[PDB]
Amino acid sequence: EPCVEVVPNITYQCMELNFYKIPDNLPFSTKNLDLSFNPLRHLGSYSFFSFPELQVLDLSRCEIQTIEDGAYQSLSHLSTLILTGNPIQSLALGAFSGLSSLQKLVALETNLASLENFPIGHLKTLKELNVAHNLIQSFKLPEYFSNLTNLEHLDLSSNKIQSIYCTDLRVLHQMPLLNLSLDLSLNPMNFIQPGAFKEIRLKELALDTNQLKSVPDGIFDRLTSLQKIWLHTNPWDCSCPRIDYLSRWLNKNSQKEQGSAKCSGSGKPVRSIICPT
Ligand SMILES: *[C@@H]1O[C@H](CO)[C@@H](O[C@@H]2O[C@H](CO)[C@@H](O[C@@H]3O[C@H](CO)[C@@H](O)[C@H](O)[C@@H]3O)[C@H](O)[C@H]2NC(C)=O)[C@H](O)[C@H]1NC(C)=O
Ligand SMILES: *[C@@H]1O[C@H](CO)[C@@H](O)[C@H](O)[C@H]1NC(C)=O
Repeated sequence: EPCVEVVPNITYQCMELNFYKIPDNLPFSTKNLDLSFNPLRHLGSYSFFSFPELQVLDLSRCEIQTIEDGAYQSLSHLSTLILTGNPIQSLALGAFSGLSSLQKLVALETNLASLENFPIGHLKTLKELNVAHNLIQSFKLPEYFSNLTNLEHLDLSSNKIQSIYCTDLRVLHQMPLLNLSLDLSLNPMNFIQPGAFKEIRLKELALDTNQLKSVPDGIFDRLTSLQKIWLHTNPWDCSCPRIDYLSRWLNKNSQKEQGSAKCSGSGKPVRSIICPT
């Protein structure tokens, strides 16, 4: 059965077997399938009909370029789907149809340019969405996010986001509350419109290694749910009183800040700056 049997009728390692399609010489009760590094090129409808028992499918670096409507139509118990490294250049509006139990979607490096046309509007069970390392330019969350009521982890790091406007998180208002861990680090971000995190419950915020020089006063006021924040490796402008707010704040919430936001030029910790009144 060319793939390796990690666990009888359960787990198999088919990576780098030079497959052009999904194998059929595997038990139907399979739960974990790793097909990474196989030139699959395309995924038509019912490409996993002979695996209605899957829960974890790894399709990393499979050279997949398109996924037709109902490609995973069968897979009703798939929990984790890894598509990392695939040069996707076409995604059917029903490409993810059939995944009624998907909790973790990993789409690192899949030429994603807009969450707008990202067909995940029907995945209510989605807990983690990792779309880091992509071409996303805007942080404006599509209104279909109001349907992803279980989403507790969102990674948009290493994309092309330049700023965070008040409208971006609009949708997160007209929907249920939840512990959302947001990662927006490693972005060419240099602006954050005032009051963009109000009424928004955030557990963790990652804004490190961007292009931020300053942040609106009171940007992190009512975030009692906040536990971890990253702001280090940013060209912070510590002139006064422009840096007054962030100074005191980061100084009070010291145990929350991971790493240390430093002043450009001096390299002085922003937390240890005191602006005269
Ligand atoms: C992985 O799946 C295979 C099925 O292809 C398992 O082997 C099969 O085991 C069943 C028993 O569950 C055997 O079927 C029948 O079992 C009854 C038990 O009462 C017995 O009375 C019958 O005579 C008959 O054996 C079947 O023969 C057998 N087939 C194979 C593969 O030889 C295998 O055990 C599974 N491995 C794991 C993960 O346990
Ligand atoms: C969930 O959101 C999608 C996207 O707008 C919508 O089509 C659907 O009716 C909503 N409810 C369901 C059926 O999940």
